[PDB]
Amino acid sequence: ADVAGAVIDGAGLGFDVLKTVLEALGNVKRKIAVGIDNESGKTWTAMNTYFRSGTSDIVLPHKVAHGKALLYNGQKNRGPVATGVVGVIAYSMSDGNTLAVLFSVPYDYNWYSNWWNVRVYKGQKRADQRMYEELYYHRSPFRGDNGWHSRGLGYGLKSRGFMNSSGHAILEIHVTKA
Amino acid sequence: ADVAGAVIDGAGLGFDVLKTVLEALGNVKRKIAVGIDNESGKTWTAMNTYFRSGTSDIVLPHKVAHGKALLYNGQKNRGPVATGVVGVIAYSMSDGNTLAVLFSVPYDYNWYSNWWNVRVYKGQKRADQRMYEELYYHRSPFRGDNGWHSRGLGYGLKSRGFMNSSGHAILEIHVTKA
Amino acid sequence: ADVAGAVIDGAGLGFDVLKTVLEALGNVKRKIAVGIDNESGKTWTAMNTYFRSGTSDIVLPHKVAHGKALLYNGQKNRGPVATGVVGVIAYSMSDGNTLAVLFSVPYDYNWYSNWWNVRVYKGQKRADQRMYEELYYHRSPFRGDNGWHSRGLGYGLKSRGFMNSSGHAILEIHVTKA
Amino acid sequence: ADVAGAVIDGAGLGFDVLKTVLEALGNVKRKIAVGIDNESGKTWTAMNTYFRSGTSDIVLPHKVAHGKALLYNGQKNRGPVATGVVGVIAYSMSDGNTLAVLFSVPYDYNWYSNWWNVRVYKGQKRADQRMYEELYYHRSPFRGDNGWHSRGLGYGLKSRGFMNSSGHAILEIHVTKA
Amino acid sequence: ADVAGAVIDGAGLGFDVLKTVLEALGNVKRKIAVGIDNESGKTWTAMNTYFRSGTSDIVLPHKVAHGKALLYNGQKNRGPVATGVVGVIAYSMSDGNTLAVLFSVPYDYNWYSNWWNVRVYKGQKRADQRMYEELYYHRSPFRGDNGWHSRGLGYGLKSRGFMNSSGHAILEIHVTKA
Amino acid sequence: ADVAGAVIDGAGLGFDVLKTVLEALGNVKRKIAVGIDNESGKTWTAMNTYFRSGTSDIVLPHKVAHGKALLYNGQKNRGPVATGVVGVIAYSMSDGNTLAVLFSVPYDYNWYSNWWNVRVYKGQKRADQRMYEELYYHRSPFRGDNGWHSRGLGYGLKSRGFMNSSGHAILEIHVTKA
Amino acid sequence: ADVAGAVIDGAGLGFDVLKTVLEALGNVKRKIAVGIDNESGKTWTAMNTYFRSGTSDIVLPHKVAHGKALLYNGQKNRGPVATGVVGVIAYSMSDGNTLAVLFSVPYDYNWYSNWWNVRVYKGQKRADQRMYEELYYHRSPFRGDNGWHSRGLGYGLKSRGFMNSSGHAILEIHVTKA
Amino acid sequence: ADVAGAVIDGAGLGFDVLKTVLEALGNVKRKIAVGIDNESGKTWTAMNTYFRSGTSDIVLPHKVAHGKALLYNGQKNRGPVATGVVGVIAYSMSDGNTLAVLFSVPYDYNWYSNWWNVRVYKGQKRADQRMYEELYYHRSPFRGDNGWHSRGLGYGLKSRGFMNSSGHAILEIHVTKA
Repeated sequence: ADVAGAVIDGAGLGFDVLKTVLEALGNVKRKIAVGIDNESGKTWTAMNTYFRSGTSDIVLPHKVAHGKALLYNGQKNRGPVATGVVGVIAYSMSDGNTLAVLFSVPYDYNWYSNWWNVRVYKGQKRADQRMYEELYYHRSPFRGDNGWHSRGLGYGLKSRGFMNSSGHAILEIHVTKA
Repeated sequence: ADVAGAVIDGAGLGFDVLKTVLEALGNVKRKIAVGIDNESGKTWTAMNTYFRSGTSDIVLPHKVAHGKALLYNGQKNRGPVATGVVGVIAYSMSDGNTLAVLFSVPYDYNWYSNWWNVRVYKGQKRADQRMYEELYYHRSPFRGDNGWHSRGLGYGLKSRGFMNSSGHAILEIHVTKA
Repeated sequence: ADVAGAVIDGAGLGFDVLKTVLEALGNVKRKIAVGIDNESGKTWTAMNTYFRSGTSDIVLPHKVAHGKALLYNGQKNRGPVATGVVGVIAYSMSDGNTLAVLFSVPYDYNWYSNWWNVRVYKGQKRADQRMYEELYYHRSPFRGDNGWHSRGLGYGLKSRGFMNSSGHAILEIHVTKA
Repeated sequence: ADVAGAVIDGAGLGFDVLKTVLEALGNVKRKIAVGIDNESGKTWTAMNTYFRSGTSDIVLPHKVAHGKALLYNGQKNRGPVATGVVGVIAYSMSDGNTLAVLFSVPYDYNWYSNWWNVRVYKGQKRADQRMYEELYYHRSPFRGDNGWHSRGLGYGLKSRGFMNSSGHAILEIHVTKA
Repeated sequence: ADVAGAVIDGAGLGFDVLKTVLEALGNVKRKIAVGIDNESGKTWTAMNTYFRSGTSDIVLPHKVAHGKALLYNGQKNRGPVATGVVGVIAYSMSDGNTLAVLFSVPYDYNWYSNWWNVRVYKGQKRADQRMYEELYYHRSPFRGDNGWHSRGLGYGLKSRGFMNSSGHAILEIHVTKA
Repeated sequence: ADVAGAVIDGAGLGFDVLKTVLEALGNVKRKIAVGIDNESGKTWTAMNTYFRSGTSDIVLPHKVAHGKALLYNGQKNRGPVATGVVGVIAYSMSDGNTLAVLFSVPYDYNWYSNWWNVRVYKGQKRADQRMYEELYYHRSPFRGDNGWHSRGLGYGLKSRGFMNSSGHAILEIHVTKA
Repeated sequence: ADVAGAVIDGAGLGFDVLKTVLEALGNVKRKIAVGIDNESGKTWTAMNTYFRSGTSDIVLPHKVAHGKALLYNGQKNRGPVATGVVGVIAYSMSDGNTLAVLFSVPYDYNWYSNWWNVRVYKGQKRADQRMYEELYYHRSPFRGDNGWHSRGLGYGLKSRGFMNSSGHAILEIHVTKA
Repeated sequence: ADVAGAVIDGAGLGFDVLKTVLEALGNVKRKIAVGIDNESGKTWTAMNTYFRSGTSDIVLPHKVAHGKALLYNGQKNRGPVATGVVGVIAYSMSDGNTLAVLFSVPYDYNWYSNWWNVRVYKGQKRADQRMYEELYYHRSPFRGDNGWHSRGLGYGLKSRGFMNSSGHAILEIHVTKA
């Protein structure tokens, strides 16, 4: 019929529009490269990385000795999903405390920005949703604003970090004795 | 006729939709890379790898001496099938016991997660569906949550492992004397 | 006419469907890589490879001395045919007996699996359909199940082999003195 | 209907036009490469880079010693947005003052040109919107007109710089003792 | 008209079908690689290669000394023709006799197989249709069945050859003193 | 409607024509490579390059010592604009005078040709529109006619240059003591 | 109109058919590679190559000394023309005579074959149409039949040559003292 | 309307035909490579190259010393124009005379052939249209007929040259003392 033919043409147009929209959604790239230098005078032992958003394809390096650096990366989930890569990295230190690092590379830059944070926790604490919420909402995170930021960590330690503002994020932190 | 022409147009649209759906289903990647370090003090002899889901394209290495590592990988079946790569690797140890390792990289992440497990069985036991069910449902598997996990294996052995959370899974285990 | 135009549209749709189906049938890959180690203490002289299904593009190596290995491969027939690569390799040994090796990589995995077998025949026997049927139906073949299998061959010889379960099959056999 | 078919055809034409327009808007390239030579006799420590428009994918180098150079680059935001890369780089100098550098590579060359500026601020001042507005509107910026420009900076320093006029901008500055 | 439009549509469909058929016919590959080892104790001088089907792109090597090998190849005619590569290679030997070698790689494997033959002719005889017919129909050719075959040639010589069964044919012969 | 359908077909045809025309306009290449040898006995210091048409992607080299050469290039603006690359290069000399070099590579060769000129100005004069007009209209420029041209520059200097006639222009000038 | 629309559809179909036919005609390859060894004891000086059909892209080597070889090639005319590469090569010898070599690689193998000829002419004679006709029709040319042919040339010289039968022709000739 | 729809279809067909015709016209290649060996005993200084048709992308080398060679090339104008590359190269010699070389590689081989000429002019004469007309119409040019040609130049010089007959023309000349 003429009605049926119009329906098929409309459905074909909708199919092409849907394919284009899904391809566009799936081509957004959000990834994070993390580099942390250990000058704290103690060895770091990896515990876990809690991903609020996104995932990683590699192993979190088990040991970071003093004078060495941590290399890690992650990215958003494969496919046409509108989420970024957000998470916290937790490392156990020889003193018995935990070094926690937040990163946040959002999908939607109309509402969100890049954020990062560094904090030392007393005792051995694995990264989870509660730790991420603390570091993102209550512990004064740093904006990924192409700037350098310094802050004392307590426990005779201090941090100095940098994060850019684009969706190809890179986070670089130096942990040194205060 | 006009009815016949509409039928042919609808069939053509359905053909295009089916081709796109099959291509999307067949482009999902689920693979596992396994690396196990042998520091147990004994030689491991391969028995078999039971695949609940998926397959492998390579040989399970026959021997893993003390101080050496096991390299192995697998992936989901070729084609537009909605299954992952799930299985158990069994190795015979010089003491007469079996080292069994579980991996699970599901196709559908709406309902499933990455899981892994390590266990030592008394005697020589080949990997099968029963062993997989034990390791996956009853022996407290570890989640592939980008975290490090440790557990005593018995028989004077202990394990320490890591697995990420993405569909390009990597599993790394260290078996050492306890 | 309107009837004639509908016929031409239907024939064009059928032509596209046929092209897609033939391309899909022709893209299925079934191949076998065979590696056999000779530690039997005697020299192997190639007789023939009987292909129940499929073919090979290379020469069957004429001699395999003790301490050396056989490299051979085959694959299914070119084109959109729904057959695999199935055959038996026969080598003459210095004692006057025949070493026969079965491989089977089927096209349809809904009904068939990978199979392999190793057997020593008295006298010089070339691989044919009867030998293939013996090795596949009556001599207890091993499943290509990503596992290691051992069996005494008689005549002071033993075999140990491995075959994976995918359509990119690899078969590895070690023939040693018992 | 005939009205409905016309609507679907018009919508398809509009869809093609929209795709072409978005692809054209997204193919415009605006990037800046900055190189600043330090011959001032003092060490420069990076503070931040404020981006009025655009972003960067790399780290602002933390230190620039005397006799060394600064390498930095940026570009406009990914996607079909009609903005360029505009910003200010601020470095802290050993005397306690700030070296501020402006770059401006606009999207729309019908109305804007390439601009740059160099200025020394008393005290440690991070780059922000106010600093950018000062350098761009009130401190006599130099045009990116493929010409060399020199100006005394005060504090016993002078600058000499060059910037081309295209959308693949390169800015080169030499800061020397006056 | 409506009749004329239907004719043009049918002709276009037939044109597409014809292009697909010709492309399929022209993508069939039939080639032969010949290697003959000379251990006869005499020098071979090339006479000619008669091609019943197909052709060659290279020169038939003029001399093959004792302890050396002959390299030669051929293939079916370019274009969408349904013929293979079939022919006879004739070499003159130092004793005044002719070494004749048959190869046959058919286009249609529904009806034909790979065949080869080796024979020594008294006197100097150039390869022609009669020689090909003798070798193919009356001199008991060997099947290209992935097997090794041996036969005494007379004149104190013997041959041992191998040919696979696929359209990428390879023929390997060793001519030695009997 | 039938009128509305015709309008949409006409608009689609016009869209395709516009895309082809814009692509053709944007594929015209006009670029200039400038090489000037300094044998004048004095050092050249770059002032600026005034572009009447086109732009450059590189830095104008700040110094050209005696016995060295100047490498510079430019090209027309990116996109489907119908303009070439036309400009004047000005260098300050050690004697206090200015060496000015004109190049002109037009977009439209139906009306314009390649032109170049070399002149020495008294005092330090930056290249601008007035200098370009002098060199192009009033100072007898040389045609880019694949020929060599010589002219005394005054101030004890002479020039010898060459320019080809194509849209991939190259200008080579030697400035020597007269 | 309906008549006018049918005419436009027919013209479009004819346009596609013409494009396919021209592309097919232009994809036929006919080329010749000539190699001639000079063992005549005298130096060869090139005169010319007369092309009855086709052309060459290279220089005919001016000198061929004794103990050296001639490398030359040609091919059919570019474009969809149905002609091959046919010609005669003429070289002047130190004795005052001309060495003439014919080659013929036709476009249409339904009616023509590959032919070649070698002849020595008294005096210095340049290759032309008459010489080509002599060598092709009256001087008993050799068929390019994948065979070796020998013939005395007179003047204390003899020739031995080979030519294959395909459209990628190669001609190899050895001119030696008789 | 039906008339308007037919007009739009005819215009679209004409657009496709025009695009194909322009692409075909623009794919014709006509280029010349010139190599002249200087054994005249004097230095050659480049004057210019007058292009009757076509252009060059490189510099005419300023000096050619005795015992050296001239490398030069040219080609037809970019775009779908039906012209070749035709011109004259003029070099000033140490004796005060001019060496003039003609090349002509036409676009239309239905009516024109490759031509070349070499001549020595008394005094210093730049190549122009009159010189080209002399060399092409009145000074007996040589055909680019894949042959070697020699001619005394006067002034104690002689020339020997070669030019092929295809659109990828190469001209090689040797100028030696007579």
